[PDB]
Amino acid sequence: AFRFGQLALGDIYPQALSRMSREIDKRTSIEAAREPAAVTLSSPTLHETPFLYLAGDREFAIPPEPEVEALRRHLTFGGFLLIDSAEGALGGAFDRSVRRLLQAVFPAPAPGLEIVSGEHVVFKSFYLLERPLGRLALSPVMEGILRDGRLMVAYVQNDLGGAFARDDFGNFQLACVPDGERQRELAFRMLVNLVMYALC
Amino acid sequence: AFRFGQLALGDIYPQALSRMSREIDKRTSIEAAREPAAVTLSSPTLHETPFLYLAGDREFAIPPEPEVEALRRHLTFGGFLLIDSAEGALGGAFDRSVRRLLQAVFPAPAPGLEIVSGEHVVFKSFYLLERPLGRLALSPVMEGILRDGRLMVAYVQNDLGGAFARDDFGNFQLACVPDGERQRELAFRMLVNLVMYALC
Repeated sequence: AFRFGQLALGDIYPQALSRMSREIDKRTSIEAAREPAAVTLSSPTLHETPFLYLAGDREFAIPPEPEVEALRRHLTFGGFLLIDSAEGALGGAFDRSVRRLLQAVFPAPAPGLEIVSGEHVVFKSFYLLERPLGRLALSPVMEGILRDGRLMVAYVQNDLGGAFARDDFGNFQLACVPDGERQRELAFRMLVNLVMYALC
Repeated sequence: AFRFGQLALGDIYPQALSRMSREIDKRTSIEAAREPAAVTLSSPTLHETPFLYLAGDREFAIPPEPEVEALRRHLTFGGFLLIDSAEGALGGAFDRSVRRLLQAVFPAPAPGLEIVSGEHVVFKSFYLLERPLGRLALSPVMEGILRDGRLMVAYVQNDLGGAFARDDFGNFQLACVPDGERQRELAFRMLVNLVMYALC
């Protein structure tokens, strides 16, 4: 069964990952484990979760060199990192930390964060999509890091996890802005596409 | 300018009332004050706000007799009370407190809480509506207290205020369940109808 590796660097939406797994199970033939694995970059078993997920809404420190190198190797040898900002606006403390992190993982002149083409196969890897919608729709594009056309890192500032967040009563908690429940569905599809792309 | 009297008995959605006023200003020719008045039932100037608003999500104590009588008189002499549950499910601690309050205000054999007819003019007092939607859609009906066909108290368990709640970035905060932004608009219309009914 597919299992997210939840990378913990500094739980905005308790149980959003579990909800992401449930959607992968309903929507696809992939069996997704309900409980993500909480992982750190110094974990000896980082490799057990090819798909890593990093969410946040504030600053986090650059990890130490062996951890940066563990991440670099994880990605170059076939893993995937989804970075998902919950900050609510673009270009805040989390964004600044993300950019510094990825500069450490892939120093120039290596490929760094660039805008992902709307023609990239990630946007048609399960659902047919156009842009990376989340709870928000601020950014019209996704950023990422490519290696030989393969997306190794996807960075979404539009808050995918917030679309999945639920209240104490089992309902969706947060509004998707501006396009509502239609947008929430497109966010769920974006997440499924990222997982199916990374796995296949 | 119309001004809500916010009745404070035990601020779930900071600034939801201000947002309600802004909607009355955009949507109608009524000038609505941005700041509601925080009022208590022992206030000598209770009468200055014919429209009272009571929201909550937990128990509150029955007010003392002079306060119960102040409310009784406020309503019988032409005022209006909107009671709006934010609890997230029906029939919780707030609901129990509401029912006890209204039993004190209007002892049997006086008319008490009853289901408001979908044909009542409140549902067509500005917008054409069918049912009292809020953030939620649990209850298919509105309850209220009538005097000679006039609605003096409206009680909505579907959380109107939660539809108006905004985040720190000026967007709608909470999901409307199950029917999304269409439902949010119907909630906003329900609030406008209640105000216009009470005023006209």
